[PDB]
Amino acid sequence: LSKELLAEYQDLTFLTKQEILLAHRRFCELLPQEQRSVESSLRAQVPFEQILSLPELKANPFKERICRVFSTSPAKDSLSFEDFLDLLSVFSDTATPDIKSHYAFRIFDFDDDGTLNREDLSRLVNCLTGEGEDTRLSASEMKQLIDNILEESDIDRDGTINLSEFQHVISRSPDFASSFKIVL
Ligand SMILES: [Ca+2]
Ligand SMILES: [Ca+2]
Repeated sequence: LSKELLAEYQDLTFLTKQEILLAHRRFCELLPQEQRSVESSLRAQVPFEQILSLPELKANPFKERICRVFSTSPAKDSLSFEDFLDLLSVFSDTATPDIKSHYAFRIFDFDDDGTLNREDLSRLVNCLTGEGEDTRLSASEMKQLIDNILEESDIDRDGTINLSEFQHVISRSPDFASSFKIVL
C-alpha cells in the first residue's frame, strides 16, 4: 500500500454527499455568510487559521506535517475542508489496522522521507511525554534506550526502522505494541 493508491481514494471516493452537505454548513458559519455561494465554496479553498478552529487535530505535535502530507496544494498556503475533514472522520473509526499502520508510519516519519531514525522515535515518545520539559529527552540514556530496543526487537540492527520493521517492532513486544493503541 503506497501513497499512490491512497491518492486515488482521496480523489472523489472519500467525499460523500451527506457529510459534505452537513460539513459545508458547519464550515460556512465560520466563513462570511455572504459567501454561502456553493459555486464559490467548492471553487474556493479554506484559510489555514480557519482550520485551526479545531484544537482536535491540533493536539498532534505535527499537525502541520499531518495536514501537509495528507492535504494537497500548490504553494501549500491553503487547506481544503474536504481532505481535512476526511482525515478526521477516517481517523475517527474507519481507522482499520491496515490503514492504521500505513497512516502511522507516514506520520511517524518526521522527516516524511520514509525511513525512521533514532530521532523520529525520540520525537513521538517525547512529544507525547510532555513537550517542553527535561522529561524523556534526547540524551545518553535515551540513546541506549532506542538502541537496546532495536537490538532486542530487530536483529539486522540496521540502525533504523522501516515500514516492515515498524509494523513488527511495534507489535513485536509489549513495548510500543500496547501503546500502539491510538497515535496521531
Ligand atoms: Ca526519517
Ligand atoms: Ca531494524
